[PDB]
Amino acid sequence: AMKETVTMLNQQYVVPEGLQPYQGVTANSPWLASETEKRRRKICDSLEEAIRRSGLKNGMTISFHHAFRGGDKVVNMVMAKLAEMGFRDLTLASSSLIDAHWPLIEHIKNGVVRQIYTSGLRGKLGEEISAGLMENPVQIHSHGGRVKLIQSGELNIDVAFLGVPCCDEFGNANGFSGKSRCGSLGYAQVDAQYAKCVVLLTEEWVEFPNYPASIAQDQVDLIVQVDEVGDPEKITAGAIRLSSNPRELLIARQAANVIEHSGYFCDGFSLQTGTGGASLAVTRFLEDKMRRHNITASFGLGGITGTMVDLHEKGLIKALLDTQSFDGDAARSLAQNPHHIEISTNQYANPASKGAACERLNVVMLSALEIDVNFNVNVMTGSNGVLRGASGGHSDTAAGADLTIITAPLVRGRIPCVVEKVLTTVTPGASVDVLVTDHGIAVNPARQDLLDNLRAAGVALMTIEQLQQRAEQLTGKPQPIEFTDRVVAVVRYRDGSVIDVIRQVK
Amino acid sequence: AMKETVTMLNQQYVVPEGLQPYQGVTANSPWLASETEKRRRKICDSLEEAIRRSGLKNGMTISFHHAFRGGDKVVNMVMAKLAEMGFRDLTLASSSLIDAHWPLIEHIKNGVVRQIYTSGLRGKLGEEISAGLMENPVQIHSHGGRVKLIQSGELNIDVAFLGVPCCDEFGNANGFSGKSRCGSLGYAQVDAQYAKCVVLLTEEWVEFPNYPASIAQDQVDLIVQVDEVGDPEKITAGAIRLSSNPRELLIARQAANVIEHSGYFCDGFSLQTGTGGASLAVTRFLEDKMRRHNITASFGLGGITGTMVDLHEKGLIKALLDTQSFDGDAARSLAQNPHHIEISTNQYANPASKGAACERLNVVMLSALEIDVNFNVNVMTGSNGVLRGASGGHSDTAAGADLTIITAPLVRGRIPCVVEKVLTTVTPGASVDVLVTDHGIAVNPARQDLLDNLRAAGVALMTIEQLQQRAEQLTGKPQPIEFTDRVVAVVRYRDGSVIDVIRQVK
Repeated sequence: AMKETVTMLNQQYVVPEGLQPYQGVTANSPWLASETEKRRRKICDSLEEAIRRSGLKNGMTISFHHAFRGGDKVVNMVMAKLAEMGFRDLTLASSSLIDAHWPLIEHIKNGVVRQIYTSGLRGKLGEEISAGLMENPVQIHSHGGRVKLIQSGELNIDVAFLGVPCCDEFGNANGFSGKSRCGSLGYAQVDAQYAKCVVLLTEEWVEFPNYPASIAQDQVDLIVQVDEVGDPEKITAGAIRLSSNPRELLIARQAANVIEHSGYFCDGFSLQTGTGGASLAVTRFLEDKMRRHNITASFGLGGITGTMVDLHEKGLIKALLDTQSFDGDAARSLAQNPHHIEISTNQYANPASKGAACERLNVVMLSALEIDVNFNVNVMTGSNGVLRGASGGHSDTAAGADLTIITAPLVRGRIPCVVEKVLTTVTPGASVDVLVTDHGIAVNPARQDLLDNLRAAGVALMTIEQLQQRAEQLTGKPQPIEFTDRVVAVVRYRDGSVIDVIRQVK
Repeated sequence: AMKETVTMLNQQYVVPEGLQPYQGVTANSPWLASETEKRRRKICDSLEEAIRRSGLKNGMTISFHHAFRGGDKVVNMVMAKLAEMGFRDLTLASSSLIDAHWPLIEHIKNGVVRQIYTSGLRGKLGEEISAGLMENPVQIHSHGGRVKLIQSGELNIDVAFLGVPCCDEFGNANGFSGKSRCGSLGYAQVDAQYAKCVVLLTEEWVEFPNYPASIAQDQVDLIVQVDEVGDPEKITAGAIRLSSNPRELLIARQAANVIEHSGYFCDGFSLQTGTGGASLAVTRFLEDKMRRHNITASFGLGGITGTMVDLHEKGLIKALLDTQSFDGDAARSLAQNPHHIEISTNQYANPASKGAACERLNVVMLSALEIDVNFNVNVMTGSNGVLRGASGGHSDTAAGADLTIITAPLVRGRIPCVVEKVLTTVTPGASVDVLVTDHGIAVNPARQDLLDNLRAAGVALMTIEQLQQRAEQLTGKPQPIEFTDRVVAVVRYRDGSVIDVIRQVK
């Protein structure tokens, strides 16, 4: 009907290339021909069907998110199927690997996976990577560094496998209903937007439209119902209380004093606190100083904890921003409280982001496995050189925040935390402002402002060299670990550049 | 420092290409060198500054959204500035043009704009285009058609000029505070995701973080404060009450009976009603029918009006999905009601969307300038053939819905609505199911299911030929109008194909 007039348009007018004439309502939308198909096209009756429909092939990149924490079931469940279907040479871009992912070892041995990109490696899998399980070095990235690698085209995800506790038929999902109610799906939101194919694995179906749509319908290709995506009763349990380890309460009291006299403890300040140890417990002492002064916080950032929810509920922190809820109290507050807000990892920590909330932070509390006399921080490798930790958002929040505090005891048993040179640099010292330990406080000399402020308030300080010599005094000189020349992991700084390598341990 | 070892990685291992060694925390994030800048980098002190920083050149594509309706001030405001700065050959990709955009005529003559992409063209600007104002034919797209054009890469927005009533310094904007509280920002959300550079023109600053973030901080490059983006008094005004016209009420009653007996009027049906006339007033007779049966709808869709809001608060509609609020009542409901949900156009009507909600519609009420005996529908050109109309989501909801109902009086003064052949096909007859007029109902003969159901329920019917002849009896035979051979606009069907052209009127 229209064939001749399109020809003419192309010949006589300035028009867009490739104009074709109309040929029916369903020509490019065949599912519209059927009123069941257009509603139900995404449903998959089995995980195996999802994988076939997903178009996955040998050599491709696949992904997962880690909000199910230690009780994740999705990585292993999907890996097993891909192994049974005979997939080879895959790239595995889980945002993080926990020790319940030890079954990956056999998959790597059988050639199912040839490349790993991750922000965490622990348990038996870290041990095996350090012994030399793979020819290809693991690429280790910060949480925000992951997003940047994806956007840059280096890490291209072909199929995302995203576990969710509830979903509708169209793919609107969240973490507030179902069994494994994890809360924030902020890690999943990155894959939801950039993966070529997004497969949701849901525990429960929900009436369209599902609200909130943490993951939305226009992001989702395939959906399958499974039994469990995490550990329902562990994931929904409430916050564990602050530690009663008096050495950590000492560290946290000290760190609250640093904040108080830092120059940043004013009305409207923003903070990120940690999930355990002193870096969590600091909140107890801050709450007191905030009530003492007549001040409140503009926002709390991170993976939110119940203790931080608690301060929001008393009016002390005006809003919470949540890329991952760390307990079921946080998760339930994200669902119920309107200023407890879910954000993606792009809005959190990406150095290439147009808007990363971490760059608006006044204070962050970070931990450390080791810190050296250059204030360089190790969070990846144990004292024996073996991969045991997570790069995570450590270097992202440190870079972004105005004031970055490392809380670590001087010594852990026979192992010193302050050392001459850390085994692996994850977070550069140029990013670390204060070290707070149980044997004193050391300020980075690059921060003359802080030195002055803390000196003038009568906070007793030391040099990091003094803290180091004291650590060596209490633990002796530690004999170095036996490495081979073999590179086992590449530590990519958040901007994508390389900051260190991890070698194989004899 | 690391240069030596990265070399050794490139040569001895299988690693990603182009690995560079770490060189500082702010190497690729210079704004981090200033604690004030990492919060404020995006703020512009004027519109000129925002246009400078945006990197806009001649021959580039710019965009605007149309949520401020007839009261829009952004297009004129920005256009004035661009012309005053000497920009040439721009592509204008506003989602719809209203009659207050007549200042665009001078800009086109002076060559500020050389190409238009739009869904609507009305008022003086439509008249001038039809008279042959421009060498290049305007591209007319549906609401979802636009998204697909942007996704296909045919329409590439270089800079998006997005008016908002309020936002924080980081770019989190919504339509619920400030003055021009338009409500849903569904159309802007597509520009926000897809434009190379996104400029927000806000009228009010709010404290970080603005919740909800209809436009999110990781989508915004630049922000400037302006006096007004819309017409505050009119934008925020409540819903205009239903028709008092008994003709329209007659059409509404009959459309409600067609729906009742179609086979689609079941518990949990979805619907989209209109913004006026019978297509609005149908709700009034649907409500009583719904209450009569124990029926409630699963969701309403569209640009929501307050009458739809009202049925939701009554619990007769369980969810509302809102790509554009039409009254200040809908706007205010979007803000306060958790299940009055804001969605984007991609979620609404993109044919190439992974999940477009109009595709889950049982029933859609639409309207018509004309409709012919093939049920093809014209909503772009008036009876004199002049551009005075809008494509909109007309062809989108029609194509996705199970049942599409057109409501129009048989005759408008001297002008028949039912004709042999429409001047312009916008929506194809194959997606048009039923026509309801003040002279009777006619069902597309392609819908044998509909015919059987409406007959069995004793609904009196007519052929569309019976109505066409009756309208020709009431209006005489019309003087076929003097088009020239010049093509003035191209009608793009939602899939990007060309369904019709519009010729210059003599």
